[PDB]
Amino acid sequence: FPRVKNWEVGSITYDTLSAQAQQDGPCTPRRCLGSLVFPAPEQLLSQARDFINQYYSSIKRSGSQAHEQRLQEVEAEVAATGTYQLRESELVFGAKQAWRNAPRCVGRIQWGKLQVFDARDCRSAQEMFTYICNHIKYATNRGNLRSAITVFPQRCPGRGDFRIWNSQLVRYAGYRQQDGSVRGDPANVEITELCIQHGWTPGNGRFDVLPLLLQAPDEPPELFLLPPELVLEVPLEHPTLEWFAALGLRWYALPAVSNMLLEIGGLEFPAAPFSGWYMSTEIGTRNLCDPHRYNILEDVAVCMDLDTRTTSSLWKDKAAVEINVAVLHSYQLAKVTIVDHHAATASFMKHLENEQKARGGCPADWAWIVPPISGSLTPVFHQEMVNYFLSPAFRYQPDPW
Amino acid sequence: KFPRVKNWEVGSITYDTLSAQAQQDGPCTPRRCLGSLVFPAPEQLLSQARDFINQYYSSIKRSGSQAHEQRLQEVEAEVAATGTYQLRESELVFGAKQAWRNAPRCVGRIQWGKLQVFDARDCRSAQEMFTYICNHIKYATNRGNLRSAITVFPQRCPGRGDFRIWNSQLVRYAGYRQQDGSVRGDPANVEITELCIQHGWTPGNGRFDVLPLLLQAPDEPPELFLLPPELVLEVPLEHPTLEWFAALGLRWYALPAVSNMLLEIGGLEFPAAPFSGWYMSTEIGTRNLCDPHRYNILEDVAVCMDLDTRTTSSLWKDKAAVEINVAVLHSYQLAKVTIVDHHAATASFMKHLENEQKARGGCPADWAWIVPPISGSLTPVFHQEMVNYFLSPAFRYQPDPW
Ligand code: HEM
Ligand code: HEM
Ligand SMILES: Cc1cc(N)nc2cc(-c3ccc(OC(C)C)c(CN)c3)ccc12
Ligand SMILES: Cc1cc(N)nc2cc(-c3ccc(OC(C)C)c(CN)c3)ccc12
Ligand SMILES: Cc1cc(N)nc2cc(-c3ccc(OC(C)C)c(CN)c3)ccc12
Ligand SMILES: C[C@H](O)[C@H](O)[C@H]1CNc2nc(N)[nH]c(=O)c2N1
Ligand SMILES: [Cl-]
Ligand SMILES: [Cl-]
Ligand SMILES: [Gd]
Ligand SMILES: [Gd]
Ligand SMILES: [Zn+2]
Repeated sequence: FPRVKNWEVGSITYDTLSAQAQQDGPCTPRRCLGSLVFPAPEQLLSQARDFINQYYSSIKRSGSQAHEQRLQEVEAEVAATGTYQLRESELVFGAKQAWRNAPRCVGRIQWGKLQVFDARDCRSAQEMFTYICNHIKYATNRGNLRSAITVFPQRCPGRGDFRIWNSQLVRYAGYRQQDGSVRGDPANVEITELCIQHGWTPGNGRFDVLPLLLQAPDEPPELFLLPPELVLEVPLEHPTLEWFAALGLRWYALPAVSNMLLEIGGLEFPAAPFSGWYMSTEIGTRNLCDPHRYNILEDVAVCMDLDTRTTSSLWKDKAAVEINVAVLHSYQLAKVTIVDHHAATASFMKHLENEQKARGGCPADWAWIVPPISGSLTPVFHQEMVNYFLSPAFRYQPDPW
Repeated sequence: KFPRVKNWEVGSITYDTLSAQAQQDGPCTPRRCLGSLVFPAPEQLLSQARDFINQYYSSIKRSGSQAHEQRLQEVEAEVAATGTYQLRESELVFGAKQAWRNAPRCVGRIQWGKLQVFDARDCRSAQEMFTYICNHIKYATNRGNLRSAITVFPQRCPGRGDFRIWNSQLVRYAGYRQQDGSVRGDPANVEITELCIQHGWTPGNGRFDVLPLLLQAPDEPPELFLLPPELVLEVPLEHPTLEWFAALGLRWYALPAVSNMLLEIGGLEFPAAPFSGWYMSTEIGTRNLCDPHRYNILEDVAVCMDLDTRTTSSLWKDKAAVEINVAVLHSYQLAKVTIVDHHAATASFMKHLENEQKARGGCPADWAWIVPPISGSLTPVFHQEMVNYFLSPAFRYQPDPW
């Protein structure tokens, strides 16, 4: 039982929940790979028995009652048909628990408040597209953002999968030219290539909202242009640097990830887009300052009249800080839910303590919980953490080409 | 089947084949990662001795030599007669450099080849020990143009106690606990400050009182030694535009000289081998000055900057922290004391990684420690995957002697 210390307060705790991790991670006694970004159907049933067993413990009702009853229904269902279906409340419970188990997610204090949209009755691309549009609309809620997941039909043995091709529902275009240089977001250059290749008309410049590429079983994907009024955007302005607005920067309101596989009780949902709200360093630091994303840091520094000649003026640090001030300020002015990295990390500490009392620990990936700016100014920096895999879980999955 | 490490900023891929040589075992298992933990006979003394000799003779492109095989037989014959063996002077110089080269949390390893190695294996008393240390400090400081050095005191041997330096660094500021339950000076050094006083040191009452050295000879109580004031170079901290900053009375010392780690070379152990380089400015500005459990000046800085303390979303902590680091860099450059900022440091560490991959097929690096504690993703090391493992020779932590 790993002894875990907080070096700011001197507290000690023991992670007993780690003793129930299963699906092996990438590390060995010889070497740690914790910094890596990507590390006979009989086993379907054993994964079902354990998932159901914590469901009934979670509602006290383990032993007696329909706890016993529900074990046979799945026993018999897999025996006849190979797969099984989850009850609606189980699917709600599995969604929340996989969020609760995401080691790299700093917003998990919120894991109990999740709206689950059951789309297992789906059978078309246009049927997915309307389901996605209800998600975005409900989740955006005019800027008072609400966590949401939409779950599409579970993969069946034989016959294909539902699968969104965009990494997120809202992503900006990436265009090349002669120079190999990119106009727009370089992270989304390939998916933009696959959008033109499927009959999309390209666009003006930096911030062209990509059309969705949705793929029902077998028959290939089809474009679906997003309606401009439901893709909510925030134009970036700075509270005191008057010239910042004229840089024409924007970002969208809703981070909505659409390329991960949800696993509950042994079933795989390759299309199950979830969404919440942004922590501001994701926008200001990673999306806009990363050298391989929009890469704006130098431009903001020239406007601030900073000494770009020598690294020891910390012009990069001054300019990054003001970009984040502009992100927070613009989202608030537009009344869109956003959280700063200090508030978010302070809440995650609170979640660590709750999770101690409840389950005896919490899988947490230190490199991803610590913010990408001002790391040691946040309480999670000085907090040792244990990373391991629990189920239910969100998992990465190969892209479909 | 060697780990594939990717650089995400540019798209590089290499495989760490050096990790397959990791002749120790860390705290991670397939079932859980413990990478963020701060703290993770003759037959085997022989196998480590043989491995180090093999290394040394490969580095002088003399592997498999008669001189190589002779040296193996000599060490095997010496652990037979005495249970231990002695390093040659050149093997000791090589081994200290390798230990620096192999330290996974050190971002300054680009410099690993330029290390001045003082052999103090003939040291006999705490008094001589003080003399070797003073000369280490004088050489390393070099009037502000700082040089990398290590002094090696006698190895651990059976039938005699260890040379130990009780202080964690050669230069540290006292920390006096108060009636408020508070601490004047550096809170991290409250323990050593009590130890010094209970071994007969007259305390001060400032926030930057340099602590005496507690120096333990074999089988002796620790002996207290006060450093000549003119040996400890100090940098008063001022800000290039914020003039009230100078009136905080902040200072820091020039020379980071770690003195409580164990140096291990081919199975031999050197529990007293203090080493020193130069500071990266974030160690001073972000950690030593802004950590809540250290000097904790951040709120006081931000209040004076007229920032909005009542809410986190003003990013008052980030802004105050960046100006404290500006003050550190400017103060050290004003005083002509060597210093490196985290952008220069991480850029050169990337060159180190490239140099190391060509030479040994990899490099042990601890991502959570290589990434600076501010502005992480503004540096190239943030986007570089790394593999953490333990190669030997090596610096290791060891328990406090008390
Ligand atoms: C409501 C506020 C939320 C915030 C502030 C938040 C924040 C974050 C952040 C900052 C990351 C790091 C990714 C990166 O920086 O590249 C992350 C990853 C992640 N988040 Fe959250 N998130 C929120 C809601 C949710 C919801 C509703 C879910 C699932 C239903 C979720 C699941 C995940 C997953 C699965 C990952 C990556 C998984 C992993 O690698 O462990 N988050 N989140
Ligand atoms: C010349 C300039 C040097 C710089 C800029 C530098 C930088 C650093 C930094 C920033 C740390 C971590 C501090 C922290 O985490 O708060 C570190 C750790 C360390 N450094 Fe260096 N260092 C230098 C020289 C040296 C030398 C000369 C040696 C030994 C001969 C050395 C050996 C180590 C070791 C053993 C650690 C701890 C590593 C571990 O625990 O795995 N460094 N260094
Ligand atoms: C619900 C949610 C809210 C939020 N506020 N943020 C989120 C960030 C990610 C996420 C996951 C992986 C990932 O990276 C993969 C390429 C490994 C990235 C960007 N790197 C973001 C996923 C979900 C998020
Ligand atoms: C030669 C040198 C130069 C420098 N510029 N910096 C250095 C920092 C450390 C060091 C080592 C460990 C450590 O922490 C514990 C694991 C003991 C800390 C503070 N976190 C600093 C050690 C040596 C350093
Ligand atoms: C998770 C983490 C990352 C990092 N990058 N650094 C860290 C440094 C410390 C830490 C805390 C106290 C401490 O020292 C006590 C003996 C006062 C030392 C060593 N001096 C290190 C603890 C955790 C750290
Ligand atoms: C190499 C390194 O592991 C990689 O760049 C990681 C580091 N930590 C991260 N943390 C978050 N939240 N998001 C990221 O994309 C990354 N990138
Ligand atoms: Cl994003
Ligand atoms: Cl220090
Ligand atoms: Gd101007
Ligand atoms: Gd001024
Ligand atoms: Zn690990």
